[PDB]
Amino acid sequence: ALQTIINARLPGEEGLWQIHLQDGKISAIDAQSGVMPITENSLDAEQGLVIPPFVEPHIHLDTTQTAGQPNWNQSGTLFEGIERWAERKALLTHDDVKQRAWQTLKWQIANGIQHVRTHVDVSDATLTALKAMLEVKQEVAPWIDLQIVAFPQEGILSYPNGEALLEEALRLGADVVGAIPHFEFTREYGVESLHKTFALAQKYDRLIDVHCDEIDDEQSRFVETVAALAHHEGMGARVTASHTTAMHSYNGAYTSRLFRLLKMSGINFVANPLVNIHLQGRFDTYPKRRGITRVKEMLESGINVCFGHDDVFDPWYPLGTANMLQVLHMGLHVCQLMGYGQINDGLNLITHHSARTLNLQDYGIAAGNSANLIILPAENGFDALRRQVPVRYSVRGGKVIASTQPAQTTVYLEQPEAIDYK
Amino acid sequence: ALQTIINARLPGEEGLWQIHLQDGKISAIDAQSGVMPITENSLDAEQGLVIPPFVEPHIHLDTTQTAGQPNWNQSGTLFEGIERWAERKALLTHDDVKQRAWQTLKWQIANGIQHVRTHVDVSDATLTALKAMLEVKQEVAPWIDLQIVAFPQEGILSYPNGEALLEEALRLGADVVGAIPHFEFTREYGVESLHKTFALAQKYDRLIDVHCDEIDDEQSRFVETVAALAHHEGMGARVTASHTTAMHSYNGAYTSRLFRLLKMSGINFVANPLVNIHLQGRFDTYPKRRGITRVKEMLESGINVCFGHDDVFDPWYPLGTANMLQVLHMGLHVCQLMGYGQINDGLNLITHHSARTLNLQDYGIAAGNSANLIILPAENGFDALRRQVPVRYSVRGGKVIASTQPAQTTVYLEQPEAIDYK
Ligand SMILES: C[C@H](O)COCC(COC[C@@H](C)O)(COC[C@@H](C)O)COC[C@@H](C)O
Ligand SMILES: C[C@H](O)COCC(COC[C@@H](C)O)(COC[C@@H](C)O)COC[C@@H](C)O
Ligand SMILES: N[P@]1(=O)C=CNC(=O)N1
Ligand SMILES: N[P@]1(=O)C=CNC(=O)N1
Ligand SMILES: [Zn+2]
Ligand SMILES: [Zn+2]
Ligand SMILES: [Zn+2]
Ligand SMILES: [Zn+2]
Repeated sequence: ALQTIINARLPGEEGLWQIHLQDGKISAIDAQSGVMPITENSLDAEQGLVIPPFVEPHIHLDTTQTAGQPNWNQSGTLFEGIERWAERKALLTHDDVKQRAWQTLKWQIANGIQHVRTHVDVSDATLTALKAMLEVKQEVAPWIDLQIVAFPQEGILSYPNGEALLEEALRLGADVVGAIPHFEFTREYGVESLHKTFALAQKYDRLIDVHCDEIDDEQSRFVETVAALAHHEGMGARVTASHTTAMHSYNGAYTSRLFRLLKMSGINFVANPLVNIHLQGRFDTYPKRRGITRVKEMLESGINVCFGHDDVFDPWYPLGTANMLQVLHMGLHVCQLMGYGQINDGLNLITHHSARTLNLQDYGIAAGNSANLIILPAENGFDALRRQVPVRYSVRGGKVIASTQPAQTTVYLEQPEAIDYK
Repeated sequence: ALQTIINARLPGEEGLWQIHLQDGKISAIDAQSGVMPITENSLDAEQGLVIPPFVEPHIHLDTTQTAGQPNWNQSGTLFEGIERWAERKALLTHDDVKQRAWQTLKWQIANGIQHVRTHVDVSDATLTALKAMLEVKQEVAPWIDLQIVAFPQEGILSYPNGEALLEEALRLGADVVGAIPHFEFTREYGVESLHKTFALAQKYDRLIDVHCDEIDDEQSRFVETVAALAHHEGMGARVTASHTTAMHSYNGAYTSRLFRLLKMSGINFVANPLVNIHLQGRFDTYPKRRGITRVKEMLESGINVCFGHDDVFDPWYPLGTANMLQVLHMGLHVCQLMGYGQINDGLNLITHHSARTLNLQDYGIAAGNSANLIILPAENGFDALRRQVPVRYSVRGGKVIASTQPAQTTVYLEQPEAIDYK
């Protein structure tokens, strides 16, 4: 029964802090006069940084851990990835999906992630993975709040009974409506698919998260429809456009015009740096574009943007340990957000901005909130990112649900010396 | 009571000419045998060039003289200009609009302009500026024939009650229906907005003048809809596409295909060189595009194109004295219309071509026409343009309404010498 977290640093605050817990909530946050001694019912943050939990705003738990089954994505493209997945989707079972999803979820718990939005492919007359994931959501609830997106991987209009399958997924309980307009057979299907998506979200009162313009095509502008529909319906906060990698290739004048709408609409954006750097630029020879959306410009304009991992060992990404600091590291480099302050503030892109994207209400280190928080063995955001630190403790509802004993490195010179990389 | 203009040159004609006036009209035009002596009731053109009055086919009298109020357009872009104007539009009053409009109108009278088309922003639930401008039109009528365009600056579909406000502006008496399809939230709104514009123009029997593709976006092709709708309705002469700066960036094959429609449709084009050179190319680094529409090619194809000033000391242009020869000078340079004949014929782009754009019937130096004409202290169009001459006399209905006594320059060398720059 934890009553207190002691010796904690807080981003943008001086000195150490004590965090009081009561009935699974944060009751008070008080400055310390100095380093406090450990007491019973206290958790020692050891002068580490305390932040709300990491968020994964974009992952595919139904595809996770399937890379190479039955074939590998040779070209490393989005489009071959979808073909490889279709082969694997034909082999899906209820137990297979739950086993793989739980494998990745456990890594996420270990990595201080307590909020996860997973897309699940509902281009499947059996809805096997969707129904299994609805179960996983209930099973993992003590540790992770899981959102499920009904994601029509093969299109709403371009796949047999796609719209009916999408609606059935919502009826069954999916939290978010997805779409994939750039993968529809025609631009017209793409636009119409978004109208159907927004109509479904309003009918069932659900969130929207579109795989939007994930393609190096300067003519792929489905994002303007997503934002306009959100604005018309006054539902900006409930709407996310994921990827928008085509925006990397837009001319500047169109982008400037578009940004007015993006700001007015209030929609959210997700960039997925690990996967984007791998899948984008694949049709260039040299020079090769980076292919990540306009993260720097969005931040400058006060548009909410955040980072997801997207894929863990699957047809679209052969790596991953589901680590958000690793995602952030890649994102800061590729987006050239490399000023000291930008790097230090980077934690926001995998915490607060992502919580906003998921429309979370109970999130942040503040009195009255659930005691959901993590402790990093680092002095600040810059230090955590630079040293790629693990999560020392993850606390949920005032209980410890994960812990890492950090590695210990020693060099043997004229005498043994501990190395902290500081 | 002027009965005659004597000692006049006419474009493309030899020697001097006498212009007879009767009841505010031109009664006859007769060749002179030589220089005639001044007589009572005669106006001496002093061997200057006589042409019909200058026309301003595109200006914003509601925004004129507001640059820097309350803030400056820092980026020098169309899009920031609109944001700055929105701030100023919130401060508009009836007297403010009339005072500023009249300030610029007086400069125009002084500059030999007797026909003016002003756009007025009707994205305003109060229609303050539109109603004030309807009054100004009546007040200035003895000196300038003013056309008012109901211009939905913030979009027809993308602004609250935009369509109803646009229709109310026409009901109140606006001469021309405007639109701004490239500023609408989506391409679909852009296209639909033009359908609504043409429907309104047919319902009220009005002209159309669209701010069309004023953006460095090669995908901005609203001009083809404007031309197709005009062609379908058989109303080409009544339709104008302003700016079309995106055409500067089109590929050549599409442009060739498009030009067939532009010619068949018979619509008019306005280019605005002073403003276009300033606002366009702002999203390029280097090299930087010029950004003016395809004026040279239009002229080669017999498509009617003309030049406007667009803005005078406002959020989109920090300069101006409302001078059409200055506009022409910029246009000839940027469009590279720099052959001797092209420069000499340049006056057409600010007289006859513009009169056609405004659909004027009573215009030109010909017997039976109103005695509306101006006198330039120049030998021909080339001379007028090269020396940037003022207007010596402006005559309207056979009465002098403006006059300039030209500057006199002297250099003091071994003796005083007059300098005429010839
Ligand atoms: C390591 C990992 O991949 C497997 O863990 C087993 C697990 C068992 O689910 C129990 C459920 C809540 O009723 C989840 O992890 C353990 C619990 C305590 O969190 C999921 O196994 C999936 C099979 C049964 O298809
Ligand atoms: C210099 C300029 O900016 C102001 O001129 C005053 C002017 C007075 O209007 C009289 C009207 C026809 O009833 C127009 O110019 C004079 C006339 C003779 O042409 C316009 O003033 C606007 C105010 C009253 O909000
Ligand atoms: N890269 P990603 O987000 C993963 C799976 N399917 C997609 O279409 N895109
Ligand atoms: N440059 P301009 O013609 C002037 C005002 N408003 C516009 O949208 N364009
Ligand atoms: Zn089951
Ligand atoms: Zn995805
Ligand atoms: Zn009034
Ligand atoms: Zn204009």
